[PDB]
Amino acid sequence: TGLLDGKRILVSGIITDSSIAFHIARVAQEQGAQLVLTGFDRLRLIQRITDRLPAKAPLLELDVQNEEHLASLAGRVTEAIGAGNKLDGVVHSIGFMPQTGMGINPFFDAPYADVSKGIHISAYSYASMAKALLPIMNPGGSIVGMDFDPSRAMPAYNWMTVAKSALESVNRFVAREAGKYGVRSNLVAAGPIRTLAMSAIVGGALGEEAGAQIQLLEEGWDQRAPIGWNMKDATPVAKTVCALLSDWLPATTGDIIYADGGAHTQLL
Amino acid sequence: TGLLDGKRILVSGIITDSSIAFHIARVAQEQGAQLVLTGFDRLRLIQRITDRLPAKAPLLELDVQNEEHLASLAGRVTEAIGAGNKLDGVVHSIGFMPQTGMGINPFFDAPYADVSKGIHISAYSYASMAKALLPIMNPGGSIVGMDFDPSRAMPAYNWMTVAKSALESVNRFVAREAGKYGVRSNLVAAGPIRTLAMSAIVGGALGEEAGAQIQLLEEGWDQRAPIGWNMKDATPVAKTVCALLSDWLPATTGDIIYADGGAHTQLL
Amino acid sequence: TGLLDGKRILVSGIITDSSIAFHIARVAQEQGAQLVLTGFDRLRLIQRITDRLPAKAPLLELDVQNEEHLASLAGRVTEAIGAGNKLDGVVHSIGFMPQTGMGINPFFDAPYADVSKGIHISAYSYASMAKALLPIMNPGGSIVGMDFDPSRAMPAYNWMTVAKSALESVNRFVAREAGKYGVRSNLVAAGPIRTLAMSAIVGGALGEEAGAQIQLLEEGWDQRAPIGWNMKDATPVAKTVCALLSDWLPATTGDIIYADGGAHTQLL
Amino acid sequence: TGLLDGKRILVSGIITDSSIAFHIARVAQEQGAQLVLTGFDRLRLIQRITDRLPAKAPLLELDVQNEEHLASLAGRVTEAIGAGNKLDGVVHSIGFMPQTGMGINPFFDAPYADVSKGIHISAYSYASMAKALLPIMNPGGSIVGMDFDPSRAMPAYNWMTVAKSALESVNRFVAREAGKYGVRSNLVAAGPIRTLAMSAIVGGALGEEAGAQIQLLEEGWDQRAPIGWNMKDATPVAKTVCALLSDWLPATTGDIIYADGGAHTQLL
Ligand SMILES: NC(=O)c1ccc[n+]([C@@H]2O[C@H](COP(=O)([O-])OP(=O)(O)OC[C@H]3O[C@@H](n4cnc5c(N)ncnc54)[C@H](O)[C@@H]3O)[C@@H](O)[C@H]2O)c1
Ligand SMILES: NC(=O)c1ccc[n+]([C@@H]2O[C@H](COP(=O)([O-])OP(=O)(O)OC[C@H]3O[C@@H](n4cnc5c(N)ncnc54)[C@H](O)[C@@H]3O)[C@@H](O)[C@H]2O)c1
Ligand SMILES: NC(=O)c1ccc[n+]([C@@H]2O[C@H](COP(=O)([O-])OP(=O)(O)OC[C@H]3O[C@@H](n4cnc5c(N)ncnc54)[C@H](O)[C@@H]3O)[C@@H](O)[C@H]2O)c1
Ligand SMILES: NC(=O)c1ccc[n+]([C@@H]2O[C@H](COP(=O)([O-])OP(=O)(O)OC[C@H]3O[C@@H](n4cnc5c(N)ncnc54)[C@H](O)[C@@H]3O)[C@@H](O)[C@H]2O)c1
Ligand SMILES: Cc1csc([C@](C)(O)c2nnc(Nc3ccn(Cc4c(F)cccc4F)n3)s2)n1
Ligand SMILES: Cc1csc([C@](C)(O)c2nnc(Nc3ccn(Cc4c(F)cccc4F)n3)s2)n1
Ligand SMILES: Cc1csc([C@](C)(O)c2nnc(Nc3ccn(Cc4c(F)cccc4F)n3)s2)n1
Ligand SMILES: Cc1csc([C@](C)(O)c2nnc(Nc3ccn(Cc4c(F)cccc4F)n3)s2)n1
Ligand code: NA
Ligand code: NA
Repeated sequence: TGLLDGKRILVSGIITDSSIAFHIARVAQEQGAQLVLTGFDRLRLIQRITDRLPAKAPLLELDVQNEEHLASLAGRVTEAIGAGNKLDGVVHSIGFMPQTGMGINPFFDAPYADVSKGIHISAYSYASMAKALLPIMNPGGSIVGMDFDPSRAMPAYNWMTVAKSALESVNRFVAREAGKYGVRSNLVAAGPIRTLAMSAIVGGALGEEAGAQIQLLEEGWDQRAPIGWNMKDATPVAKTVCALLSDWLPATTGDIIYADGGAHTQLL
Repeated sequence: TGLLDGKRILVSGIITDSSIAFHIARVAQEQGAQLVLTGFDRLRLIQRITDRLPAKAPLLELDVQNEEHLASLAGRVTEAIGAGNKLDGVVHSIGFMPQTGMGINPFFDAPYADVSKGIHISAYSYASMAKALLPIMNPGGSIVGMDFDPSRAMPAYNWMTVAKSALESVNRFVAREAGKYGVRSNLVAAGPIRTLAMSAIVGGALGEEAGAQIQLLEEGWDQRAPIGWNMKDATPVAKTVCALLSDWLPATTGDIIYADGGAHTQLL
Repeated sequence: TGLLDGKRILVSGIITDSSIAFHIARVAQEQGAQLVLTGFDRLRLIQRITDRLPAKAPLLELDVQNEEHLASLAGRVTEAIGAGNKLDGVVHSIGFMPQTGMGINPFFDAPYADVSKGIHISAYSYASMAKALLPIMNPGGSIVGMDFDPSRAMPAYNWMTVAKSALESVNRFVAREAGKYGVRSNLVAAGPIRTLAMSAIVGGALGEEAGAQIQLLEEGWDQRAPIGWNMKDATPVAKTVCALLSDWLPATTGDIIYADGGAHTQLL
Repeated sequence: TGLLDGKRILVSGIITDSSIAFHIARVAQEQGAQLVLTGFDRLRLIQRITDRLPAKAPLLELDVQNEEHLASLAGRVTEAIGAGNKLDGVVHSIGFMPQTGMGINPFFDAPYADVSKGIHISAYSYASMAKALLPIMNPGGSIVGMDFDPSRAMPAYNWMTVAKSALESVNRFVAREAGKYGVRSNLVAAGPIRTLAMSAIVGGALGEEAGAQIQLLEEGWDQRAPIGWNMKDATPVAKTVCALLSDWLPATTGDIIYADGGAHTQLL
């Protein structure tokens, strides 16, 4: 029997097979979950990518900044899962911060229009997806979002760290609302993962200094982590999301679970 | 001798004599500081209010959402303090969250345009003011912002709590930039204060439930505070800001000082 | 298939069928784990209680304050599980604070001899058990301890809260040592549970005031928990421990998982 | 006028002129405080050291593990300050952890007798001095203890980090008790300071590895600190204690003020 047997789970955030959501989606399918997938912009590309998952799943378009996509979401999910059925899980694996607010651009040089777009996609949309999906979720259900520990400041992350701090606060309010439906809301704070944006910065796309800074963060993370940290392996992160989606953490809500090799609990 | 003798300090946030900034400005002046004041919108009203302070101080217009006011700020401050002079301190006592994002309106019913405006004024502007003023600040200088503990969710505060969570993260990045100038950046987390907006909610402006919830927050705050908490007295908060503006906390930066009667350290 | 199929798990802390450890042991067994149980003092009583579990399990004597019991632990466990076999998990569900240090006695009136005994059993023993068992634990293994959120002070808990603060720090160092063996170390922060000591205080054993204070803590806990909190149900806590014992949280170490209905994330 | 003008302050923890308490005592005297000093064991040595302070002050013997020294403390202080007078400040700058629980000895190899002595001196004694001195403290008074951030584990510190975690919890309970007297209780979390024990470990007294670990911690601290960190300068730490002893932080209790150059707010 699978960890997610009989559970209907919506998974957002798939762009490539390197996406954390792809690995969440693959592990949930191996664990017997029935998926509904959401994608943004490059729908032709994600269709080809989602065809690489172990099982077939409906693919729905969802731009979190689009009010019409959100207003129709619940109805579109119902048509995909069939009338009389509700979701048991929701995975928010969405984030974006323009290069003006994250990378090499000075912290003070990020224009608010760009910071605002980043906070809309990365923090406010966790509340927006919860508003749209809670009326179609079963009691005992679970909403999971992806977090990057923003308790301490660090180089390059800049406005993304601010957006993550806003997301942590949003998660605590979403828990109050979701609790009325018997639904839990939690964040998984993952260690750094070699996704396309991460591979670009380490590889030198943002220059020598930025690459050296992220390489130092990765090296230090693995050193600090009592059990080590492998940036090239999204599996432990995907497994943690599936633990939260299961019925095995039923008294955890408005919380953060750290899937970071324990690096945040160690100074040196 | 005064705690702030010979120091040039910019104080933003004065609207009425109930404003936390008014009490900070009054305590700073009693302590021998030379002030520069900034005000938004009702300049005629704030001129009459600033005439009630113990000493005369220049009043400059500053709308934090206005890029032209920001771009000219340093130049306008220099003309008020005199050429060759720099500020030893900056007080950010600015906050705003539309009623759609704070109050009786459900957490999910706040439109992003309103949330975005609130975060711009309440969080991003701490960075925007630091960007404008750091080139005109002396080493040993101090930037102080006002916060309301957002570590745990609570009724009615809603998107303001999300804005305060974003501000705490902003302060940690401001500290990195300000450190290059030998300047400290900190937040003062005050307990609830009976300012105009607070007096309105307790008084019943937002209805029976909202008034009851805020009364319960206040009552509980005073109960958990080992030294109690007087919501009608802004002096202990003003004194704490002045301590951070002084040379008496010289190794504290990117941090939060709680002027809350110790309420946050107690469960019951 | 069970969540804990094929895993050998040591479970300490059983005294009655109300013990949190009893519910952890019962859930682990339903999930296909092979248990080794440890008990203190009343072995005849605990044998009768352990006979009430779904499956038979060896019972070993372990007084954590007894260096001879500690020195022989690994050898005695090996004889119970069979030569060539190792443990996949350890559950530390042990705690004690004399009434001078927890209850109605003023915080200042607890003698150090009593405080010291409480910290030995409640905090130091987590490290002492990890020292004794790590040489007989498999890579991928898990050590779990029971905690009660000590981040904020509260009435009556007194020196137990100080012991829990020490335990949280111990867990972070245990993680460093356990990481060398590929073993994770975590704490489960449970909400209040109606165990024998808890039922006594609520029931009036320590007088009118102490009973009223604990009733107020319980009532408030259920109020702040977005998903509520049932003090008479240890199952959600037992399930959370089993999640940490499983392979489903493999990148979490030196950490705390809150099985508290989300109460700690909410102010009111 | 001085920051501590007219204030009677008890300062414990002077052993050499490198002691953090020596610098607290020197700064408080420059700020016009009237001191009462306490010393342990080497009274002849501390007399010669205390003679190097800017002003004369009574020296009282105080071993925190000695019940008779604590029972007579208040009476002995009254005789030194004169009948009819009370203290306005108390500085706890005491700490000890045997080499078995801090340094090169493995974390698991510290015997409880040694850990217990370390917790008695470093954590329990903060409560013991508060019990003895609160009946002779004025309203508006302040108790300050020295802390080393124990939120994250680190090499060598070992059981001292555990004792500091216990101290942080003790401080929160002492605040509840002190609040009944109108007295605040806070901790100052200092960055690393080149005291005799610190100079010995960096210098190589505990071997090559331990020296390299502490040198790395110091180097990293200064790097992480937005305003830098000078381990050879206790003045910023002494100034922070004097800020807490003053009337300038009157609504802060059961709290921690970080005098660490802001290093704890930055990851890298
Ligand atoms: N090191 C890391 O990669 C790292 C670390 C911790 C947490 N996280 C978080 O995990 C999540 C997934 O990130 P990832 O690394 O897999 O990156 P990714 O690029 O693979 O996924 C991010 C996704 O956000 C989607 N998205 C962006 N704007 C959108 C919009 N307007 N509407 C809908 N979807 C939109 C993109 O299409 C993409 O699928 C993010 O929230 C990220 O911040 C990442
Ligand atoms: N209980 C409380 O009142 C409480 C508690 C903790 C922290 N705080 C924080 O303290 C600060 C001051 O609040 P207050 O209670 O004195 O309220 P206030 O209304 O007296 O002051 C808030 C100020 O923000 C200014 N402001 C708003 N929009 C602006 C803009 N675009 N440009 C520049 N200034 C603008 C207003 O003119 C006003 O002077 C805020 O950051 C608030 O969040 C308040
Ligand atoms: N509300 C609560 O009950 C609550 C809340 C959160 C966490 N916890 C923690 O959970 C754990 C289990 O508590 P419980 O509520 O099940 O109580 P319990 O009394 O049922 O179990 C505590 C156990 O500690 C054992 N113990 C005491 N001294 C010992 C010694 N010297 N050697 C070995 N074992 C010894 C006792 O025999 C008993 O089995 C403790 O660590 C407790 O602090 C309890
Ligand atoms: N890097 C550091 O040095 C560092 C960093 C942060 C915090 N602190 C803390 O600051 C405080 C002062 O430390 P320090 O560095 O000045 O060291 P220190 O050696 O100069 O002072 C420690 C003092 O504790 C006293 N003491 C020990 N046992 C005692 C007993 N039984 N009774 C009474 N007094 C006793 C000693 O006599 C000594 O005066 C300690 O609590 C320490 O942990 C130190
Ligand atoms: C927390 C995190 C790490 S990578 C990630 C997402 C969802 O892939 C991103 N969303 N928006 C991003 N924008 C930018 C702009 C520049 N980058 C590269 C970059 C990184 F990928 C990581 C750190 C710094 C950095 F500059 N990434 S990266 N989120
Ligand atoms: C942290 C805080 C408390 S009062 C405050 C400011 C600066 O006065 C505000 N800035 N924007 C505000 N917007 C609104 C909307 C509704 N209110 C009233 C209100 C309160 F004043 C306090 C709590 C809840 C609440 F609804 N306040 S109030 N900020
Ligand atoms: C954290 C916690 C809650 S109940 C618990 C244990 C393992 O049952 C205890 N271990 N030692 C205990 N000692 C005492 C002394 C007095 N009590 C009763 C009591 C409680 F059970 C709970 C809160 C306060 C209180 F006074 N409990 S209770 N530990
Ligand atoms: C927090 C801190 C740093 S130095 C300090 C005190 C009060 O001077 C100490 N109290 N007891 C101490 N015992 C030991 C045993 C060995 N040392 C040297 C040493 C250090 F001084 C610092 C880190 C590790 C280390 F091994 N120190 S050091 N407390
Ligand atoms: Na109170
Ligand atoms: Na509730």
